[PDB]
Amino acid sequence: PSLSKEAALVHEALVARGLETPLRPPVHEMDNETRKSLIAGHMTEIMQLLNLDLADDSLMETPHRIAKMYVDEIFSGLDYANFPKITLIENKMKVDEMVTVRDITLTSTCESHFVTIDGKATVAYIPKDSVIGLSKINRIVQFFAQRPQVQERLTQQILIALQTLLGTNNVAVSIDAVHYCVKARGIRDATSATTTTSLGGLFKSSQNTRHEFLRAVRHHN
Amino acid sequence: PSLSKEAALVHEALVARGLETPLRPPVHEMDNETRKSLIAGHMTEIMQLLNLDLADDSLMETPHRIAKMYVDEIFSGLDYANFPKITLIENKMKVDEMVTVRDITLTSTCESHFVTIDGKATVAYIPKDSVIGLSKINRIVQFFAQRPQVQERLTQQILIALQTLLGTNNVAVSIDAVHYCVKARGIRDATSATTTTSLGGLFKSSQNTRHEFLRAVRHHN
Amino acid sequence: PSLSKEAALVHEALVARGLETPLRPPVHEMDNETRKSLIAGHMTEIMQLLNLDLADDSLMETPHRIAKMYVDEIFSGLDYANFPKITLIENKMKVDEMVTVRDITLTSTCESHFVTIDGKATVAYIPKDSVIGLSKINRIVQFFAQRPQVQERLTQQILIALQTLLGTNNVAVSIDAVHYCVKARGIRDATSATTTTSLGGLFKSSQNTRHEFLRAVRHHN
Amino acid sequence: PSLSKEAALVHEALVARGLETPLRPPVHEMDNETRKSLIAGHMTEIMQLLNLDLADDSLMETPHRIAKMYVDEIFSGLDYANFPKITLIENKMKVDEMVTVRDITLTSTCESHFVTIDGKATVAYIPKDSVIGLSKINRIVQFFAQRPQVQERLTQQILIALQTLLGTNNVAVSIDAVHYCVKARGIRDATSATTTTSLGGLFKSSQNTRHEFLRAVRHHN
Amino acid sequence: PSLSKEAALVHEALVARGLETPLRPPVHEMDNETRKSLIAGHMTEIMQLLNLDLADDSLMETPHRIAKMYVDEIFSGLDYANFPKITLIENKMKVDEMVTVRDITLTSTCESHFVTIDGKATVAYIPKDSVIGLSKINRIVQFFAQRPQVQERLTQQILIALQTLLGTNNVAVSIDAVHYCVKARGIRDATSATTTTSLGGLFKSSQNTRHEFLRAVRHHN
Amino acid sequence: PSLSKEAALVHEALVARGLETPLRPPVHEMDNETRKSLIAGHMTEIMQLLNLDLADDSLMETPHRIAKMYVDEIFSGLDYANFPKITLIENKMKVDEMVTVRDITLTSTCESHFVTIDGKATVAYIPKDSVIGLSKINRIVQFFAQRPQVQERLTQQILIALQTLLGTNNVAVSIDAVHYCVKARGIRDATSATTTTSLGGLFKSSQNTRHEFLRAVRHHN
Amino acid sequence: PSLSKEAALVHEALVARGLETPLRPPVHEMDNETRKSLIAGHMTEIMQLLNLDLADDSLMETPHRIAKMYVDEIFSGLDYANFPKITLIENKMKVDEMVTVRDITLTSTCESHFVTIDGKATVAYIPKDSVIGLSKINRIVQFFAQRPQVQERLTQQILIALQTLLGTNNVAVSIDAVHYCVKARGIRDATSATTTTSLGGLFKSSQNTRHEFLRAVRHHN
Amino acid sequence: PSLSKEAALVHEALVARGLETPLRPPVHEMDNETRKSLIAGHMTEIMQLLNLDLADDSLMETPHRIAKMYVDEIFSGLDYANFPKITLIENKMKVDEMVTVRDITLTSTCESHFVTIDGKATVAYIPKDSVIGLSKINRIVQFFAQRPQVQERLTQQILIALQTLLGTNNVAVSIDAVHYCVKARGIRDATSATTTTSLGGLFKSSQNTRHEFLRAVRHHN
Ligand SMILES: Nc1nc2c(ncn2[C@@H]2O[C@H](COP(=O)(O)OP(=O)(O)OP(=O)(O)O)[C@@H](O)[C@H]2O)c(=O)[nH]1
Ligand SMILES: Nc1nc2c(ncn2[C@@H]2O[C@H](COP(=O)(O)OP(=O)(O)OP(=O)(O)O)[C@@H](O)[C@H]2O)c(=O)[nH]1
Ligand SMILES: Nc1nc2c(ncn2[C@@H]2O[C@H](COP(=O)(O)OP(=O)(O)OP(=O)(O)O)[C@@H](O)[C@H]2O)c(=O)[nH]1
Ligand SMILES: Nc1nc2c(ncn2[C@@H]2O[C@H](COP(=O)(O)OP(=O)(O)OP(=O)(O)O)[C@@H](O)[C@H]2O)c(=O)[nH]1
Ligand SMILES: Nc1nc2c(ncn2[C@@H]2O[C@H](COP(=O)(O)OP(=O)(O)OP(=O)(O)O)[C@@H](O)[C@H]2O)c(=O)[nH]1
Ligand SMILES: Nc1nc2c(ncn2[C@@H]2O[C@H](COP(=O)(O)OP(=O)(O)OP(=O)(O)O)[C@@H](O)[C@H]2O)c(=O)[nH]1
Ligand SMILES: Nc1nc2c(ncn2[C@@H]2O[C@H](COP(=O)(O)OP(=O)(O)OP(=O)(O)O)[C@@H](O)[C@H]2O)c(=O)[nH]1
Ligand SMILES: Nc1nc2c(ncn2[C@@H]2O[C@H](COP(=O)(O)OP(=O)(O)OP(=O)(O)O)[C@@H](O)[C@H]2O)c(=O)[nH]1
Repeated sequence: PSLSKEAALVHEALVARGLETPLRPPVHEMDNETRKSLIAGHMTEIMQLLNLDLADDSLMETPHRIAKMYVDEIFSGLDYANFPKITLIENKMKVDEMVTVRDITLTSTCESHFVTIDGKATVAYIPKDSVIGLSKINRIVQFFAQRPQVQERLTQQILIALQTLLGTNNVAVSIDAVHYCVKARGIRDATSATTTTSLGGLFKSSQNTRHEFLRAVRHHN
Repeated sequence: PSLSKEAALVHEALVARGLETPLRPPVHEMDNETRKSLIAGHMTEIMQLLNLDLADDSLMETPHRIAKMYVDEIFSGLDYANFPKITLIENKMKVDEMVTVRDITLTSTCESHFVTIDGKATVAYIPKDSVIGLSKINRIVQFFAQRPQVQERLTQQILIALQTLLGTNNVAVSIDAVHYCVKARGIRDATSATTTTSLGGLFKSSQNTRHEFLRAVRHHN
Repeated sequence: PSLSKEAALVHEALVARGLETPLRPPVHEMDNETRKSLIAGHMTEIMQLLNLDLADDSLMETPHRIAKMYVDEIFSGLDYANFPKITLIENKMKVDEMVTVRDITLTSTCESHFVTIDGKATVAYIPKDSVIGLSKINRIVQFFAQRPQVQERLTQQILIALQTLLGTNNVAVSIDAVHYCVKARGIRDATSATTTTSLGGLFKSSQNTRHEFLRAVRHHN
Repeated sequence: PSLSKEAALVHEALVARGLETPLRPPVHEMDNETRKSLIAGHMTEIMQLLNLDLADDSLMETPHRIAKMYVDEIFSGLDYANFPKITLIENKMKVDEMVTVRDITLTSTCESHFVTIDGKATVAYIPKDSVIGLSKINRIVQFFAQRPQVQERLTQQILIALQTLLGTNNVAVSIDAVHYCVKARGIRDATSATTTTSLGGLFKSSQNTRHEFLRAVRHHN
Repeated sequence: PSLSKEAALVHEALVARGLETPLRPPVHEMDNETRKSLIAGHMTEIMQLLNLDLADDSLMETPHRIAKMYVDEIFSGLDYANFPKITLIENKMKVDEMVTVRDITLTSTCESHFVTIDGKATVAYIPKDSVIGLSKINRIVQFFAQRPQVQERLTQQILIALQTLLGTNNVAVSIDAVHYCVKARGIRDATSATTTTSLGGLFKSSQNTRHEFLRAVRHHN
Repeated sequence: PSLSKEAALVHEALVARGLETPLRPPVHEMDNETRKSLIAGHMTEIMQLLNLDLADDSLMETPHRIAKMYVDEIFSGLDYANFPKITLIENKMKVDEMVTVRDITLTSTCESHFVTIDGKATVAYIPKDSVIGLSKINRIVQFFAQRPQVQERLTQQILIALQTLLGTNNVAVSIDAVHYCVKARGIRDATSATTTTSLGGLFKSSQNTRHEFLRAVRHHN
Repeated sequence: PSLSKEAALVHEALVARGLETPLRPPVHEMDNETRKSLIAGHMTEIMQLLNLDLADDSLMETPHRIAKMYVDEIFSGLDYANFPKITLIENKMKVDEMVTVRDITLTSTCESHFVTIDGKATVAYIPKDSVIGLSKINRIVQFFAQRPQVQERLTQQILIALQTLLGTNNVAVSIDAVHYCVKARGIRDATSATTTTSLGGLFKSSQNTRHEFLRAVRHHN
Repeated sequence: PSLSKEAALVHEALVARGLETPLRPPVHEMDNETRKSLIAGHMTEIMQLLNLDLADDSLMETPHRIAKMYVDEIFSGLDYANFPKITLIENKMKVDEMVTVRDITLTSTCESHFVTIDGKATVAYIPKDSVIGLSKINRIVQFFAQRPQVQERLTQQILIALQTLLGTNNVAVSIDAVHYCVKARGIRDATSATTTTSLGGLFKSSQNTRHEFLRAVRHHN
């Protein structure tokens, strides 16, 4: 009937470190539909200001599609009600070596221009008492990515979230991404990409562990 | 003091073919600055509906950046004042074989979701009386690309525009593109790409010519 | 309050050609939850027959996960209530060249062993009166794929469905896939893959069009 | 007339470490044929709940094929009667440098969804008194792989089994795998892969050794 | 009404280190058009000295094109009026790990022959109190690149400029490039490329930090 | 004591077809040295106009280098005194199948901006009475490339030149190139390339021969 | 006690077609050892003319090594006593489709400069009454390759020899090679390669057969 | 009127280290033309000993071509009058990090068999007081390469020459090459290549510097 234990813990953990995405507390419990109608209205206006003919079949539904996309899709991560269900199992295997999930599909939106960020994450962790379900790592990366973002902040949030859930600081996150506000606009750099890393526990502390992780990052197909 | 001879011709040709992007005639000669301020206003409202903290340094200038992007950047192609300066030379070389410009960078926006379209175009033409300046082919592709688009329409527009400018129907246009409204959202298909082609003159009529062009399309790096 | 016009038409079209997947009409309007509890019960038994310790945290929820996966996920295409919302726009562009969507992600299950089929589809069509929304092609391929399948049948169903929706026989479908019941079991062939094609209208009729499509099939990344 | 010396030793070692796959002791010495018939029965029921027409030629033998697959194929590793015949030779060569077998085909099933796990293992060991037959390394990996698994556990099992058989703790195991329960369903991440490692003896203790092994891991074709 | 605080600061810092490109102070505030007409005249003479027929439509506008290129394009970085607008945000994320922007498109001209330098830059920095906008790193690299250059000096300039702007010495710059004065002329080495690096702060001091950066350098596509 | 028979014939043939690069007849038999001194002076002026400090060691010799480059280097192809020594052998082998030389290095300069053109040529011909020395094909391509060029013209010149020298119209020339005036400036398209072809004799006439050649063109490494 | 039946027939066929490599009949039956001593002496003189210190251990044996190489190695194909032993089997399989041996290692020496030619041959034939041993095709290519060659001639020679041996004109030979007299000297083109083909029977006559062969040529690894 | 200051110093340095290629001092100041005529004669004899028909147009000029090649081409590095003109600039940039020129085209001849050596050199140095012109590094590599060589010696020679010229011991040279006397003859190993390195100053002394260099060696295209 509310946020899960994990959603709450992770959110609290992020607020405490001052890492939460700039979001304002629920000012009014207004149904999403009203938000979507409102947003669509604004988009109708913007399109009119761009002199686009909204009468055309190809543009007619765009304001509603954009509203739905903002509220229901690309920024779904802002609502913790969409936080992934987390499942863990006892580390009976007694695994004390890192588990790495590489090339995680990452789709995000840069907050400076509200434009596509296309990337891939690599997450590693040394299991302590529990082993997390592999897909949950993918879902967590994707939860934070479905928000207007700053890559540097995104990498931190995923790290903190995982540390919190796994009960260990021994987590490492790395994200490699192409920002379309850099690529298809402005400086229009067709080839560059940005890499950001957030190292936890031994990944930070131990150069041995650190470089094992870093060496593993970016392995072509 | 107005649109170039070329911009006027191309625009006319497109209107004649019913190919123009759904744009409404200049209802009011209002300076771009007011449109940008009004659009920025709407974006501000939208971000507030999304509960984003516009007081944050990273989000504070977003509404302005987006308004500037829509009006001055990604949709610059909607304004024929931005049409490329066309330069040609006499076909003294008597070239009667196609000239092909492959892998032309193409950055566009889909009009259904106002999301990134990342593509590459391949354009070929058989010189009649004139040889067009190479970069002009790239600029024309980019001119029509910088608009809310439907890839199928975009391909048509580039073909007509080039036929008009080159004074020959023997032009062929092929665009291969990734639609982020397909890739990073909805069906979320991380691998697909869409190919559209517009064949004219001999490229449509002559199977020999047609397949020479088609075979040439898509040559890895 | 029922199936959409398109879902109905497509289903009727498939039944008429005898191409429907072997599915029995709704014998009882029993809620999915009962089906899932029933299926989970069966899976509990099977696991017990395999002497697996369902008391272990890692196996405890498997019967429920499998039930959910069968009913709600991997065979969701069996229920036309899950048929994609189809959107089309007038072919005002007057496009009379084929539109190809290549490398469509295809995830299916072979009906002989209920094992993973991992593939990619390539769909082409010559627009007649309408142009279909690009993602709808991806969603249609995926609707039929989320069913116990025989690749040869799958390719036919997608073809017929598209022809029906697009109002044209000029459609071509090609699927390239790896069957894990061939790869990870039995003959254990680690390298082979199967290609199946269903050519419609001109794709069948015209060798010119046919080979243009076939030549386009399979383009590495 | 029973399990080999090796199968017995390895099984004991695994039980000792609490590493055995959740399997219950032989409650009844019932012939595989009855289990297969009962499992096939349950699959029949499931397919009927999914409304599949079992009268169809393609679906008619499915319940039998699945029962045979579970009992005799994909889970064959659960029965130590299937343990590989181990052959070793005297380390007369006095090899005191690691021997590495890379890219070992690995086909497994995740126990959470009973779906395909497609992977590759890399195994290294420093010969003490004996040199193991190369193919035995592959067969052992495949022995534990043919079971409902948790990749983290699987890696542990292979390490212990090999240490036991080789009489040395100096063994290292690394598995890279694609989980179809992640890729073709749920989060549906088409690009990620999971890497797990189990380091023993010098591979754990000696950083020089450890990194020699880690550097060697993942060498494209 | 003059240079930005940033442009001034960067220019001062470069002059202080004796790193500025050999440029003479504004001897006369003469309008660029005069320079372009003067340069165009010199180019006209040169072409005449080469016996090129400036009457030809293809050559006629060359003197004016080269003039425009030197003054307005390829050497635009010589004028700090063209320095990029820098944006930074508070490092609230508390990022204390390097941020790397790789494969930055770099287009320069060698000062020895005024011929094309085609290259790519990799820049990394450890955020201190502020996080710079990603595109700014790209624009800065390009600002200094659009000048007659010596690759060794160019790397130094970008390093110092970034250190100045970021307020940290923890910055690293690496550039890999092809010099057409080497490739398409003289020794005509079609295969060589040159790599230069400029390490600051921890990138120079800490071998751990240094090699992390160096390892990251050059990652194919 | 003058131009070779071949140099004369080729030059004549090109003038006849109106294919010669826009060059004016020797107005004065002035030694290259004074042309170099004058060009150097104009360059010194240009650099001064750009405010470059010619006192610097790195810039001091630039004017001389650029003068030496224009006169003695990059445009050496304008002087038929540099035409390659042609050697042929009797086609005693009776070869009546095309001989193709692919991936011929081609370094040229666009005449619109006097910038680098980096490309590769593919030449094929059907030997009639004589077989040409293989390197001569490379030298001829390079002869015409070392000139201010228009790619479309360059291809034409190599075709006529070779036909003349081989005494057969059965020659085909294809050039693929990157124009730095398009890549590193203006539209700044980092990915495009231009392909031009000049087909003679059977390569023009016979579609069989034509497509054998065209298929052959562009074979990666 | 002399040349094999095949060596004789092949040599005869080549002489008839005027395809033999310029070799003079055995003027004197002088033992190879004397030729080597004479050749060695000439090389000793040459090296002295080059002022090389033959006293040095690294140069002392060179004259002998070069003599041995010319006589016994690189030009062994000049002596038909080195012709490969040919083995054929009855075409009981009734194969009437081409058999293609691709990527045959080919090492030759150009006769213009006596410098390395590195290439690969592709041979196809339609079996008539016999099927030749696969390795014999490779040995034949190498027989003719081990001679001072002209690639165009070499291709002809292999074709004729094979037709003779196989008793069919339906043979096709293609050779792709890098000539070091072009690459490491003179024009010094580091990227070009030459392709020659010799098509017989149906490969020449039938465009269907001809293009099946040509399409097959050059398949990367 | 004699050898340059650099040619002298370099030659001296090599003699001091006993690294010069086995060359005898100018016994007689005889014009190259006579050497070529003498060498040509010896080659004529050799070819006659091989029974080659020098009357043939393809072989007639070979003796002259080989003479010209030995004297004027492939062994030009033996004469210091061909030493490259060296240009350096003041290290005003204060670069104290290595500058690396990778993939330098290297064409040599092995002295054991006077056969092609195809390789690539990688040179790095830490600038002390001067920065050398980039192309000079390539010209130096090629100066020493154009001699009858021993790869191990060649690598040493380039290292010493560069240290001499740059006035620093901090130079590193690495060469990767294919010897045709190994590949196309004798053992006929078609896949092997040899790698030699010469490390000076810090490249030898500092493992940090040494491994930064080694890691940089061999970067595919
Ligand atoms: N550090 C960081 N910067 C980002 C990110 N997304 C966008 N940016 C940058 O934030 C900045 C926005 O700068 P402004 O100068 O305010 O807007 P702009 O003028 O449109 O920027 P330009 O792209 O350089 O044209 C740009 O430099 C963007 O590239 C991100 O995730 N992290
Ligand atoms: N033909 C065509 N369709 C496009 C293009 N860009 C976007 N579309 C499609 O236009 C359609 C929008 O359909 P709607 O159903 O109206 O919106 P939606 O529900 O968000 O669509 P889904 O992406 O399928 O979730 C989608 O199928 C888009 O993929 C384009 O360039 N051409
Ligand atoms: N044509 C076709 N065959 C399929 C498909 N999926 C699975 N199969 C095959 O259908 C057959 C099942 O054959 P059976 O012989 O009944 O079962 P099986 O003995 O387990 O088959 P083996 O895999 O050969 O061990 C196999 O040959 C499967 O490879 C599909 O989509 N199309
Ligand atoms: N650690 C680990 N987890 C696995 C493995 N195979 C599957 N899993 C995960 O175990 C978990 C099952 O979680 P549940 O939440 O119980 O099932 P689910 O809701 O279908 O999970 P989703 O895939 O996230 O939709 C998933 O996160 C799987 O990806 C494995 O080998 N190791
Ligand atoms: N260190 C360095 N050298 C450069 C750069 N750009 C060009 N050069 C070199 O500066 C030198 C110019 O030398 P000069 O001998 O004065 O001119 P040049 O005779 O045309 O030189 P060659 O190219 O060797 O023919 C060459 O060695 C160029 O390769 C650069 O960025 N850095
Ligand atoms: N057609 C053909 N020509 C070859 C072959 N091997 C070498 N050649 C060429 O035969 C010619 C020898 O020409 P010459 O002009 O007599 O000697 P050269 O001056 O040293 O030739 P350049 O390499 O152009 O410097 C060159 O053009 C070689 O590239 C071959 O197999 N076939
Ligand atoms: N056809 C052809 N055009 C060329 C070639 N080299 C350069 N060009 C083009 O010739 C034209 C010069 O056009 P102008 O408009 O006169 O000069 P510009 O404004 O600097 O051109 P932009 O490059 O578009 O900025 C450009 O479009 C160049 O890309 C060539 O070989 N062939
Ligand atoms: N170290 C070194 N050896 C070389 C080089 N070039 C050639 N060689 C070798 O020097 C040796 C010549 O050996 P010999 O035994 O005198 O002549 P050979 O019998 O023809 O040698 P084989 O190639 O083994 O048939 C060979 O082993 C060559 O491979 C080089 O650059 N460095």
